[PDB]
Amino acid sequence: EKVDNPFEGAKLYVNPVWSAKAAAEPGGSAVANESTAVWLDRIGAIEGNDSPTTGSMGLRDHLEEAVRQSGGDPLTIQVVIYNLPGRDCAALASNGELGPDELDRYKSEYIDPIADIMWDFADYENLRIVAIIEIASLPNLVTNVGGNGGTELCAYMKQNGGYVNGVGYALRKLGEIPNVYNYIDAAHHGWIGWDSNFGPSVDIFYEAANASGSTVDYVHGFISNTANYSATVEPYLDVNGTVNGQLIRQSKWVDWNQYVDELSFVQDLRQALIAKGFRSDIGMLIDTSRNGWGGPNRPTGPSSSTDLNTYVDESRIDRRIHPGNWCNQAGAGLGERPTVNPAPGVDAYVWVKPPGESDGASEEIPNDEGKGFDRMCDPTYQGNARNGNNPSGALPNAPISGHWFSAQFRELLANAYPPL
Ligand SMILES: OC[C@H]1O[C@@H](O[C@H]2[C@H](O)[C@@H](O)[C@H](O[C@H]3[C@H](O)[C@@H](O)[C@H](O[C@H]4[C@H](O)[C@@H](O)[C@H](O[C@H]5[C@H](O)[C@@H](O)[C@H](O[C@H]6[C@H](O)[C@@H](O)[C@H](O)O[C@@H]6CO)O[C@@H]5CO)O[C@@H]4CO)O[C@@H]3CO)O[C@@H]2CO)[C@H](O)[C@@H](O)[C@@H]1O
Ligand SMILES: [Ca+2]
Repeated sequence: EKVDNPFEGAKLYVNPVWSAKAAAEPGGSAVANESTAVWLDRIGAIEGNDSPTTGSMGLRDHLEEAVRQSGGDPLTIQVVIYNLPGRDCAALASNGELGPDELDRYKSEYIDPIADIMWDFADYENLRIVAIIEIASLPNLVTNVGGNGGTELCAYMKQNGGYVNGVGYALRKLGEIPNVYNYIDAAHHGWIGWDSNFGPSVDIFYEAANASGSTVDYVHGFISNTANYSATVEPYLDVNGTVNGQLIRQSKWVDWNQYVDELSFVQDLRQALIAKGFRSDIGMLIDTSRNGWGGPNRPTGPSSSTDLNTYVDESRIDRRIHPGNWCNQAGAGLGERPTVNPAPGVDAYVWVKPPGESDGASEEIPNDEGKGFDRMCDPTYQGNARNGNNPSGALPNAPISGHWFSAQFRELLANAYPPL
């Protein structure tokens, strides 16, 4: 009874909190009326906590504003569920208020009140709530547990079932509400694109979808690239292709990844997920908030080099030093504006990470959000195995994750692709 694609035929929510921040920047009015997702990054964000990250609007305030904006016609608001126990286990920049052992509190003081509020809007037949479930959670249990280079926190979250059971609980509690559409976060191609990571991620998604009373029928689809920068399409780069009889996959940038962009990744992922037992009508989302890679530095065509790495590096639109460089990435631009069904199997391009909100602080900044100083957000950091022992690529003088970052907003605006 829920619509196939909740973005289809719908007006899109404009978050007034974000809109005001965008409009206050030089040239920011050009994007101030775009739809961005609303993040519930703390228990306090549910009622409203006047924080730097969520401002003066609680969940009810947003849903009332969504109803108002709808005019009685179909409208879609995106709400990010982002407060797992031991959240962001492979990093420090967005660790949170709930520790690894606090699944019970996640259920009773976070998910339950969110569900209670959303239930109150069930009588608005034209309001559609897209619930984006727990960014950078499940994929960590594949890539940052055991072996070398992972974390003890991620190992513990796998061991104690906190991520798997928390996600399942969110899926059931929110998915049983008639106008709620759940999308599971599915990392990005530069995270789980590799053979070693892809299949096990599909397995962990299926596990979570069946945990805490959930089934795959609570899962409307999946979202990739949330708060990341991976290209939607690399127009001048073929992952299967060859340069001078040599595989593109052998390049330092691709480094044996099965994919070089988000679109091919999600399309294949969709097929794998259906094969595993997810609904055949699932649709994918790609967060295009910061992946346009436009401006003067954007390649205008394929390189003419017959050297592999020169061809790859001159031809790629994603200009990062390494695909593992995730924080406040220098030179990034706004991507495609939110768009319904842009490609086969894709429900929408969306702006989930709100442009201008930081990925993390570039230094130690005292806070009560549970957030630490991650050196991947330090411009001077020389990296680690994982990122290929490379400079971080992070913008300097960055505030705490989710806080307003004027410099980043202005560069994103400048480097928008397609052009504004
Ligand atoms: O403003 C709204 C709210 O924002 C919140 O903050 C956000 C924040 O913006 C966001 O940045 C963040 O999420 C990031 C995580 O913190 C971070 O840990 C994660 O890092 C990933 C990385 O993206 C990925 O590329 C990397 O992939 C690795 C992979 O793990 C590894 O297996 C693979 O290994 C291969 C080798 O590279 C290769 O040599 C060999 O041959 O094969 C190997 C495979 O077998 O390598 C790749 C590449 O290095 O993994 C790391 C994880 O370790 O990235 C996330 C973004 O994608 O946190 C929040 C949500 O995103 C605020 O907190 C809130 O207040 C605001 O409201
Ligand atoms: Ca669908």
